[PDB]
Amino acid sequence: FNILLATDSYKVTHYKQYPPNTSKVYSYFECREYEETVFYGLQYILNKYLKGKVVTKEKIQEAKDVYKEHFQDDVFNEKGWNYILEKYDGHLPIEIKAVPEGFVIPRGNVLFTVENTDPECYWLTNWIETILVQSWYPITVATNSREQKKILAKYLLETSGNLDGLEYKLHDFGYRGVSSQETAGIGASAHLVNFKGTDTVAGLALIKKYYGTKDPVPGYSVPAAEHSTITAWGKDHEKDAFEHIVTQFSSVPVSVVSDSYDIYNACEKIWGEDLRHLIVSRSTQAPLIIRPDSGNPLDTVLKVLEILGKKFPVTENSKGYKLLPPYLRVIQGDGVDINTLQEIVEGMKQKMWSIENIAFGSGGGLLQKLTRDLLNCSFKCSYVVTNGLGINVFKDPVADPNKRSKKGRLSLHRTPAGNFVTLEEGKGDLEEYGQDLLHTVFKNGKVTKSYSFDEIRKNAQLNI
Amino acid sequence: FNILLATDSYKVTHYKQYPPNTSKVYSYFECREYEETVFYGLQYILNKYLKGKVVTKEKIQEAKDVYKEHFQDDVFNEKGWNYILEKYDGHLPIEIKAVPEGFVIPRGNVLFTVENTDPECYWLTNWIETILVQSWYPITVATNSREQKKILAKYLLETSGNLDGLEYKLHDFGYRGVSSQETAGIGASAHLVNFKGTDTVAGLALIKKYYGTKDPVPGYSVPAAEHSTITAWGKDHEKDAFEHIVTQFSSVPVSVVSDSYDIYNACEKIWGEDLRHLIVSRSTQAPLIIRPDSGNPLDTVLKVLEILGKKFPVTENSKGYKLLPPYLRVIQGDGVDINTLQEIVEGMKQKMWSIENIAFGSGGGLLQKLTRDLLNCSFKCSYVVTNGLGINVFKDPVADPNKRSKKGRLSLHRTPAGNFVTLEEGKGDLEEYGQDLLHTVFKNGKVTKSYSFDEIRKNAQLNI
Ligand SMILES: NC(=O)c1ccc[n+]([C@@H]2O[C@H](COP(=O)(O)O)[C@@H](O)[C@H]2O)c1
Ligand SMILES: NC(=O)c1ccc[n+]([C@@H]2O[C@H](COP(=O)(O)O)[C@@H](O)[C@H]2O)c1
Ligand SMILES: [Mg+2]
Ligand SMILES: [Mg+2]
Ligand SMILES: [Mg+2]
Ligand SMILES: [Mg+2]
Repeated sequence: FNILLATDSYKVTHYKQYPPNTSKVYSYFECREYEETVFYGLQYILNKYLKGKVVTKEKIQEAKDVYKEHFQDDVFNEKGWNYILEKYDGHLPIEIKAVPEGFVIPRGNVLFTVENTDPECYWLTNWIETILVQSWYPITVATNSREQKKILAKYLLETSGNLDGLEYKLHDFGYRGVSSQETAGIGASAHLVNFKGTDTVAGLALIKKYYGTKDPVPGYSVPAAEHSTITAWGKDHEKDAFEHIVTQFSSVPVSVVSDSYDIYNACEKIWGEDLRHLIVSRSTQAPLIIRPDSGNPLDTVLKVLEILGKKFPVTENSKGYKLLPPYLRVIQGDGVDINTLQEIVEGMKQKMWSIENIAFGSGGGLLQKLTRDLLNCSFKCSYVVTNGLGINVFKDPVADPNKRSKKGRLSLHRTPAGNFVTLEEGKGDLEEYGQDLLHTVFKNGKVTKSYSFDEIRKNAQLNI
Repeated sequence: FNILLATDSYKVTHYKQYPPNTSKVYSYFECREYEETVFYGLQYILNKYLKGKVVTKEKIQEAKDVYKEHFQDDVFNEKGWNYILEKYDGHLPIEIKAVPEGFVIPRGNVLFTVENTDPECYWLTNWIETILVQSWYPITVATNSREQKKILAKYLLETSGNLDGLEYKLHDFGYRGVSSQETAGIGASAHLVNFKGTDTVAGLALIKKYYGTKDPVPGYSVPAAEHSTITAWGKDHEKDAFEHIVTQFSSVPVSVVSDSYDIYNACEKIWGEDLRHLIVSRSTQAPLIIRPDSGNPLDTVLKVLEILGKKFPVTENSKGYKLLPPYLRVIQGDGVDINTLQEIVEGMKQKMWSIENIAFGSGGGLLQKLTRDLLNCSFKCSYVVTNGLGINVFKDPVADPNKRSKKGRLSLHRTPAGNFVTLEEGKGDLEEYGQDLLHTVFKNGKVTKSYSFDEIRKNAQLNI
């Protein structure tokens, strides 16, 4: 990895475009005006990509050669990069201040700021915009996961009186559905800020290496069938498959995909009659989890629950809602996103089924079907020093007031009523609003403040 | 990287679920029934992740210890992985057959197949489903990019009578807007199958390392301003910024973002009047490229063109369409995806503006706002041998005939009319349709067939 090759190409040409005599460029990141965002993921980027000696004579030469062919022109700032190497031993003269990881902040507030600490490196603040803006992804995954957690909590609470097992109600199925192995790790780690169930193994080592937990691992799974392990038995032998599987995993929870041929037959006749004896004998800590995986997500869930409630003994919990026996549960892992998640729990509630009965798995909806536009993430320059004089800068496009950016040096504060405000134009210095919530997390190639994954989870907790 | 930790958790448990005495699992990938897909990107995965000694004693121990905590149980197949290490020196006993990279194949056809080459490793076929399914991403980027090239080619040909410069009409702006560095390189490389203009530098090294080109680099950029390089001058010095930048890059093309405050004033008064003398003196190989970046993408493009047409000498080309002078172009880089690209070129044509006048930049629309469900990409087991007996397997969910999978051993063939057909149930062996178009690309830890990026580009060419 070479940071000289990890920017948008045009930024290679920007040192020539700033006003002469500019000694400082100061920039900030926000989720421009999903009302609140979980701040998460900068720490990964700082450590993996930005810290320590990131410039070598070899990396300078490699970039020079690449850019000469890429632009068909010599535009690369070899002098500026050589300055960083000889003067700072390849360490970035940059200071980054950020809200603590896991913090839950309203839209349209400063989340982190970036500035150069040596006047020669004015061009470098925005060099690393590209790398840092990629923080949109763990923010957005963490925020969207936590929004699905609110929906789950609300409905579990209304239908059961408590939130037991909430952290296992939405399982990460997204490893195959994301764009790369690196994306898998990051996105899976962001989901684990809110939940504990994952099949995206990649998230585990990222957390262990960049954040840390007191528990041996941040995420857990259970044995579960796929269509290959059912269909391999042959079309007439679905029952044999089911029997073999629940018997292999008789004393842990086991999820068994039941829609290979006919989900409704599988529930009513195979589980419901032929194999019933192997189900009712199961432990409360070791249920069968029936998994549909096709059909209209809501209709399928409701029809599966209706079948199961006629074949197995159903109770009525203290809230008035129906509850399958403890050795029997359902997971809906097809077509699940924040919208369909809401539709299903509401549809369940209308039909008087407790949310205790159901869990969700989500792949693409959880980790891939998300863009930087969803929270309007944006990195902009708000302050420059030119000829020793600070000026407050910003954009304000005539046809889109929504792309207006903030002016000057910025700070984040608690308001008197306990909310948040971003102060502009250096007005945080007047100190009428308490301490800046932004902390220096990076300075001159060193990570200066770190959060464990346990503090992040605490910070991102629901109101509850 | 540890391949033993690069699968969906549940697959760690599958070796215990297949029928006893299973010696072969055979699986295939298709884009289930955008009617044609560009097959691209498997070779990256084969080289980066799958080839060579991928199993060590230390990787087996890492995974053993993680899985023990992750499942709270010993499910992990330590013996199976040890078998591979001892018997094959950690080389995977797997054969992958694939259509050539760059090939354009209709939906619902076999693209690659995976099978184990040692009966002991029957479980390994679907172990690596998760890693291989990630091929959806480069396939989908290359396909969607090529679909945009088709729209661009149509309207450029219609408005100008040729396709000159088509390969530079859609530029990759997506580095910051993807979910990771690895994704940026993969996606940017997929776009470069069709086009040559890119700001996502990560794409280049990926192509060089994994595919190779005749040319020193597979993609190119030009100098370009961003908002910080205009706004740093101060609201009242937008003209000074513009003058400095076009004069710094007076002999190469230069893109200048012009909507910091008022795109229409910038075009009509700053470029059109105050600085017009610095523009009309520019060379054909060094245009000024005006970049709007806000507003309704079509309305903004049409009004910018109308403004410039009144300030600059417009000609009418041989097809009857209006053409700005050759020192002056426009690039629309905000809000661009396949739908808005179509709307702008059609709206342009409607108002009699040649598509010569315009180029596009696209970030999230190009590399991020894409999922595995756009081409319905799916990896499934179709054939198994159990007790020396081969059986044709498949799923066929009752409530979704779209999820029906193919049966048995598969081959891809040319029809008598030169179309494509996927033969099922081993019927390729009858030889009524010529020879299988898949080639073994991986066998027993070695890449056995490879394509250069130049061959890929030729394969992926448009008809026209
Ligand atoms: N443990 C599991 O049951 C498990 C894990 C990973 C993926 N899956 C599969 O992934 C699919 C969901 O993918 P998307 O949400 O990306 O469409 C489900 O259809 C499911 O079959 C299942
Ligand atoms: N050379 C360039 O002008 C250039 C390069 C990379 C990104 N960008 C910016 O990225 C934005 C596009 O982002 P999305 O397409 O992902 O929304 C544009 O608004 C543009 O300002 C521009
Ligand atoms: Mg599935
Ligand atoms: Mg699917
Ligand atoms: Mg922009
Ligand atoms: Mg934008």
